[PDB]
Amino acid sequence: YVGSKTKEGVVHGVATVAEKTKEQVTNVGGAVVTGVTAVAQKTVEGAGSIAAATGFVKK
Amino acid sequence: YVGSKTKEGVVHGVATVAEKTKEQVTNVGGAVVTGVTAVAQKTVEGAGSIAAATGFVKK
Amino acid sequence: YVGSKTKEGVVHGVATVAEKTKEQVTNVGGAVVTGVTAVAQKTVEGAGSIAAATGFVKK
Amino acid sequence: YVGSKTKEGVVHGVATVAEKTKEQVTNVGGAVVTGVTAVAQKTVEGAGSIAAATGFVKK
Amino acid sequence: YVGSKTKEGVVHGVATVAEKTKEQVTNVGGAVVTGVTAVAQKTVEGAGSIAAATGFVKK
Amino acid sequence: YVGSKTKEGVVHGVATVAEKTKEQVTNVGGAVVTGVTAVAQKTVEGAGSIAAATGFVKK
Amino acid sequence: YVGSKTKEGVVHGVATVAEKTKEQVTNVGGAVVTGVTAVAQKTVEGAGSIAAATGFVKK
Amino acid sequence: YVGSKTKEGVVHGVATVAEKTKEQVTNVGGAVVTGVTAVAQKTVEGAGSIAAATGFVKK
Amino acid sequence: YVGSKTKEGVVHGVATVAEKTKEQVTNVGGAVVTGVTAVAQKTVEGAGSIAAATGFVKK
Amino acid sequence: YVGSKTKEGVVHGVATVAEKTKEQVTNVGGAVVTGVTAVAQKTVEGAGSIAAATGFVKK
Repeated sequence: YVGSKTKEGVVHGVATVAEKTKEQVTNVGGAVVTGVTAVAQKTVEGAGSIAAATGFVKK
Repeated sequence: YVGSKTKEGVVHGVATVAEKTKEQVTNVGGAVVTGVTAVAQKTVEGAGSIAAATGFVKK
Repeated sequence: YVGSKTKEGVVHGVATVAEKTKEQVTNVGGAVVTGVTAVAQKTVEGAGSIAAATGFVKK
Repeated sequence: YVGSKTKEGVVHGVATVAEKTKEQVTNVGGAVVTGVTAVAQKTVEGAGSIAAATGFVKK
Repeated sequence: YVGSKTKEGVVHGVATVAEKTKEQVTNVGGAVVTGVTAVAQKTVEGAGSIAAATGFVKK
Repeated sequence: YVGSKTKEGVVHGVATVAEKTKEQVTNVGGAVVTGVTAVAQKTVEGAGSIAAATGFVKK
Repeated sequence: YVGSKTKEGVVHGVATVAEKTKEQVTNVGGAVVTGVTAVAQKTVEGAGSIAAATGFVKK
Repeated sequence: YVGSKTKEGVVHGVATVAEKTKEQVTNVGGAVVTGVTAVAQKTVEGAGSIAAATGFVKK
Repeated sequence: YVGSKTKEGVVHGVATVAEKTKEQVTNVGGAVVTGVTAVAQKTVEGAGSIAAATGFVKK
Repeated sequence: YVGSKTKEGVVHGVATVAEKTKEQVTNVGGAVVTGVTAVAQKTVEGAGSIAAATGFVKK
């Protein structure tokens, strides 16, 4: 017998509740990111980014 | 016998509830990202990005 | 016997409820992304992006 | 015996409920994306993008 | 017998509740990131970043 | 103006998911009740009972 | 103006997920009740009972 | 203006997750009640009982 | 202006997670009650009881 | 202006997590009650009891 269970980058038992949650954003140049719940990813090469915000990259 | 279970980049047991949740965004140049729940991905090459916001890339 | 179960980039047990959830967006140049629930993807080459917002790329 | 189950980029058990959910968008140049629920894809080459918004690419 | 369970970059038993939680952001150039709950990822090469904010990278 | 909204005995926003849920019952005299999800009733006189089990009423 | 909202015996925002949940019952005289999720009722006279189990009422 | 909101016997924002939860009951005379989640009721006269178990009432 | 909000016997913001929770009951005469989560009721006359267990009432 | 908020017998912000919690009961006459989480009730007359266990009331 051989058994090799293996999980990587996983999110499984999640329960969320929200009520009467007002929210307001006002962007005037640049970036905004809000409310990123229960995500998972796996990337082998390249950059792996979750909810990343940059302002204007000017050159 | 051989058994090799393997999961990568997974989101499975998820339950969410929201009620009377007002929300308001006002973009005037740039970027906004909001409300990204329960996502998963797997990318082998290239950049893997989830809910990423940049302002104007000017050159 | 050999058995090799393998899942990658999966989202399966998901239940969501929302009620009386007002929402308002006002874009005046740039980009907005909102409400991206329960998605999954797998990309082998190239960039893999989920709910990504850039303002005007000007050159 | 050999059995090789394999799923990639899958979304299967999903149940969503929404009620009296008003929503309003006002684009005046640029892009808006809203409400992208329960999607899955697999792309082998090329970029794979789900709910991506750019403003005017001007050159 | 051999069994090699192995999990890396995992978030599984999570329950969150929020109520009457007002929030307000006002970006005027630069970047804002807010509300990043219960995420996990695994990246083998490249930089792995979760909820990272830079202002305008100017050159 | 008069407005009198009134609800009694109501169940409305409900989403359930179940998978690979084996179940087995073996009654040999008496009663069994199982799996009673999302029900509502209103009774003005008489007894109101939901998922009630008695063994043999012998006299 | 008059407005009299009134709810009694209500269950509305509910989301449940269950997976690989084996279950087994073995009654040999008497009663069993199992799995009674998200129910509501209103009874004005008479007894109101939800998921009540008695063994044999013998006389 | 008059407004009289009034709720009695209510259960509304509920999210539950369960996985690989084995369960086994063995009644041999008497009563068993198990798993009574998220219920609400309102009874004006008569006894109001939720998940009540008696053995054999013998006389 | 008059406003009289009033709630009685209410359970609203609830999130529960359980995993690999084995359970076993063995009744041989008498009563068992188990697992009564997130319930609410209101009774005006009569006895109000939640998850009450008596053995055999013999006379 | 008059405002008279009033809550009685309420349980609202609750989040519970349990994992690999084995449990075993063995009743051989009498009563057992176990696991009564997050309940609320209001009773005006009559006795109000939550998770009460008596053995055989014999006369």
